[PDB]
Amino acid sequence: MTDFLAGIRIVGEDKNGMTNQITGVISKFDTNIRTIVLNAKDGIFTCNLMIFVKNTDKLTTLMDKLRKVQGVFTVERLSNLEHHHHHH
Amino acid sequence: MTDFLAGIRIVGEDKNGMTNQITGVISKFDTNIRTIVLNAKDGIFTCNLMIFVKNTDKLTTLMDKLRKVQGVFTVERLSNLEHHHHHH
Repeated sequence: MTDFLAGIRIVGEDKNGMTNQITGVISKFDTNIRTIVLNAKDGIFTCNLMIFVKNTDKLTTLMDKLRKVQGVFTVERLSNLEHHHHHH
Repeated sequence: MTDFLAGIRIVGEDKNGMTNQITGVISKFDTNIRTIVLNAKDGIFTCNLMIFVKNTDKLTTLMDKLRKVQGVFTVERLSNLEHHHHHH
């Protein structure tokens, strides 16, 4: 009701540590991770975070928390989700 | 000096914190996350870890580290991978 499944997408440079620190920061959030897909390809990584929030302001707040990492250049919201029968 | 892309499959009960702690433990490893995919289905969640390891012993050790979690009941190795990693 007040809660909904919110989505985030993080694209940053694939360094020996960034992929670890990024999802680490995510795992220590206030909310519970129901889905997350990070893949480092070619030289960049895209970490798609899926968590439940009480409001949109909560979602925009997480963005700023992720933008604290200098290695990341894109922190964006996922309006259209990948959540349906058969996920891969 | 060997090093291969090792995959791991973790299935545990979707609890208030498990999904967070599980990937949080993963970030603590001596290896860089190349791909991580966590998703909950029906009261359960499956997290797939994709990382690099020098030796198969280094990989079996990661299992034992993940198997320390009471909320998890399956910790397996992903042999058949969709990771077409080549040069053109």
